[PDB]
Amino acid sequence: TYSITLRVFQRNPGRGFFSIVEKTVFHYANGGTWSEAKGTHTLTMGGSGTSGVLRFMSDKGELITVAVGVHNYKRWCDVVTGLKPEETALVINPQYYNNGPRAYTREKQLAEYNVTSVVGTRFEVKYTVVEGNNLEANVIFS
Amino acid sequence: TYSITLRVFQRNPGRGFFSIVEKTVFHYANGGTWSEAKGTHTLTMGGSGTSGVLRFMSDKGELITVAVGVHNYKRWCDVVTGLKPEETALVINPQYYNNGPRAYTREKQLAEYNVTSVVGTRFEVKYTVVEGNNLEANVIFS
Amino acid sequence: TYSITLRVFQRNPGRGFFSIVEKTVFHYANGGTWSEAKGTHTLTMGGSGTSGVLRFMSDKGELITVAVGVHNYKRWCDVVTGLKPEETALVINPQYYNNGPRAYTREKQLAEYNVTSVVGTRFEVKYTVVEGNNLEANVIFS
Amino acid sequence: TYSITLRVFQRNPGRGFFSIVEKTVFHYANGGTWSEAKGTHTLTMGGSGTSGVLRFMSDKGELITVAVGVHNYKRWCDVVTGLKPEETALVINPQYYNNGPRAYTREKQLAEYNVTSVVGTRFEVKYTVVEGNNLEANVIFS
Ligand SMILES: CC(=O)N[C@@H]1[C@@H](O[C@@H]2O[C@H](CO)[C@H](O)[C@H](O)[C@H]2O)[C@@H](O)[C@@H](CO)O[C@@H]1O
Ligand SMILES: CC(=O)N[C@@H]1[C@@H](O[C@@H]2O[C@H](CO)[C@H](O)[C@H](O)[C@H]2O)[C@@H](O)[C@@H](CO)O[C@@H]1O
Ligand SMILES: CC(=O)N[C@@H]1[C@@H](O[C@@H]2O[C@H](CO)[C@H](O)[C@H](O)[C@H]2O)[C@@H](O)[C@@H](CO)O[C@@H]1O
Ligand SMILES: CC(=O)N[C@@H]1[C@@H](O[C@@H]2O[C@H](CO)[C@H](O)[C@H](O)[C@H]2O)[C@@H](O)[C@@H](CO)O[C@@H]1O
Repeated sequence: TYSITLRVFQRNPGRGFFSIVEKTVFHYANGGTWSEAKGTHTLTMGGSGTSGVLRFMSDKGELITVAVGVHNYKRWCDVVTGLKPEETALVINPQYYNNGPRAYTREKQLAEYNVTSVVGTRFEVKYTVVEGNNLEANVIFS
Repeated sequence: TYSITLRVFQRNPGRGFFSIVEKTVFHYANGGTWSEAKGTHTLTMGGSGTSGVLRFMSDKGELITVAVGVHNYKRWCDVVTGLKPEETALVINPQYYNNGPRAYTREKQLAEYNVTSVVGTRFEVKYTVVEGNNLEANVIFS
Repeated sequence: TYSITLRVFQRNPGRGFFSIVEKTVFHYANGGTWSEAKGTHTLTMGGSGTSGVLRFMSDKGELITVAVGVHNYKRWCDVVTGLKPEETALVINPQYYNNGPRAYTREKQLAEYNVTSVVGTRFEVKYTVVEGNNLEANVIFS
Repeated sequence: TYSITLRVFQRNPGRGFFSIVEKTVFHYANGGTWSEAKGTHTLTMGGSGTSGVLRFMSDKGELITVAVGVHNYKRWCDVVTGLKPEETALVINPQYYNNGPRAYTREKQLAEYNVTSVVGTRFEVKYTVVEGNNLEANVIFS
C-alpha cells in the first residue's frame, strides 16, 4: 500500500483564500481513500498505479486541482489551474489515464511541480519525502 | 443555482464508525462544489441537472456511497452499499448518467431512500426540505 | 502521556444536530492538545492528572459539555446538560478541580456515564478501551 | 451579537505546519461559539464584551495563541508566543480580564497585531473588516 500526506500552505491573502471543494480517487490499484488528520490530507492507495485529486476554490472564485499519485513505484504530481466550473475533479482525474490529455505529466514521476495561473496565482507541489511507501508533500498557494 | 445540505447521523456503534473518504461532483449544469459548515456538508450546483457523491468508509472496512442531486427541478438521492475498494465515488457518480446502471434511481426523483447492506448496516437519506433551491436532508447510518 | 479518542454518534434527528463549539484543555500534567483525525477527536495529555472538555450546540440551540480525562491513572468522564450560553467550556472545565462543584465526578473515574437533559436529550460517554495509555470512547447523543 | 471570521494563512513550510489544538470562549456578553465553514473559523458572541482564543501547535512543537474579541464595540486581538505545554488556551483567555496580566492588550482595541516568537516564527492578525457586527481577519504565520 501507498500513502501521500499533504500539508497546505497559503501564502498571500491578496490571492484570496482557498478551500477544498472536491476529492476524487482513481479506480486502479484497488482504489484508495482520502482522510484528514491534524489539518493534513492523506491519500491512501491499495498499491502503485493509481492517484487522487483535490479541487480547491478561492473566495474569489478561482478553481484549481492538485493531483498526486504513484506511478511504477515513484511519486508523481500535477497542478491544473484556470478551470471552468464544469471541469470538476471528476472530469480531471481520469484524464491522467487511458491516454488522456494529462497522462504525460503523470509519466514524468515529478517530485516537484509549480505553475502560475493566468489570473496570477502561483501553485506548487513539493514532496518532502520522495521515497518509500509513506510519502509526504507540501502544497503551496501564493 | 441549487444547494443540498446534509446532516450525518450515526446511530449504532455496533456497525462501526464512518467517515468521508471521497467527494465528487458531476460536470453537468455547470458543475458544483462541496463545502463544510458546522458539521454539515453542502453540495452547491450551478443549476438543475447535476449531482454529487459522498463515499464513506467505516473503521470496520465497510464502503458505501451517498448520491444527491437535482433532476428536472426535483431533488433525488440514492445509496450504494457493499462496494469493493476499486469502486470509488469517481466510478459511481457517472453511472447515474449517459444511460448508466444507476440512472433509473436518479429518474425517480426520490425525497427519501433507504437500504440495508449485505453486511447488515442500514442507510437512509431523508430530505427534510423537499422543495425550492435550498434543499436539506438527513443521512442516517444504523 | 495519555490519549483519549472519541467517536461521536448522533442517533435521533428529532433532537437536532450537534456540533462542537469549543474545546478546552486543563493545565495539569503538562497540558495537552485536541486533534481531529478521520472524523474522530483525540485529546493527548502530557501525563495522568488532567482533562479536556468539548462543548456541543445543537441546531436547535441546546448546549452541553462532555468532559474526559485521566485521574490517578484511570479514565474519567462527565456530561453537563442544560447549560446557559454564558456557561462556556472555559467555565466548566476548571469546575472539576480545586474545590470546584464538579470535582467529585472526576474522582469517580467512571468508564461510562449516562444522563438525559431537562429538554429530553439523552447523552452517553462509554469507554470501549478502558485501560492503558491509549483510551477510546463513544459519545452518544440519543 | 458580534462575529469574527478568521482565515488562516501559513507562508513558510520551514517554520512547520500549524493546526488548532484548543478553542476557548470567555463567558461575558452571553458567551459565544466557534464554528468552521469553508476552511474559515468564526467566533459568534452574544454581544460586545467577550472574546475567544485559538491555540495552535506546529508539527515542530511550537505553541502559540491567537486572541480575538470585541471590547466596547470595537474589535481587539493579541498573539502570545513561546508558550509552555501547560499554558493552555484555558489559562490564557482569562488573563485578558480581571487584573489579568494581558488585560491591557484587550483595552487597545487593535485592528492589527504583529509579533515574532523567540524561535523565529512571525505571526500577524489583520482585520480586513474592521467595523460593524460582522468582523473579518486574516491570521498569518510567516
Ligand atoms: C506498477 C504500476 O504502477 N503500474 C501502473 C498501472 O497500475 C495498474 O493498473 C492496473 C489496471 O490497468 C491495475 O489497476 C493494477 O492494480 C495497477 O497497479 C497503471 O496505472 C498504468 C497506467 O498507464 O501505469 C502503470 O503501469
Ligand atoms: C433541467 C434538468 O435538470 N435537465 C437534466 C439534464 O441537465 C442538463 O444537462 C446538460 C448536458 O446534457 C447541461 O449540463 C445542462 O446544463 C443541464 O441542466 C441532464 O442531467 C439530463 C440527464 O439525463 O437530465 C435532465 O434532462
Ligand atoms: C497522578 C494523577 O493523576 N494525579 C492527579 C493530579 O495531577 C497532577 O497534578 C499536578 C498539579 O501540580 C501536576 O500537574 C502533575 O503533573 C499531575 O500529574 C491532579 O489532577 C490532582 C488534582 O486533584 O488529582 C490527581 O492527584
Ligand atoms: C460594552 C462592552 O464591551 N463592555 C465590556 C464588558 O462586557 C460586559 O461584561 C459584563 C460583565 O458582567 C456583561 O457580561 C456584559 O454582557 C458585557 O457586555 C467587559 O468585557 C468589561 C471587562 O473589563 O469590558 C467592557 O466594559
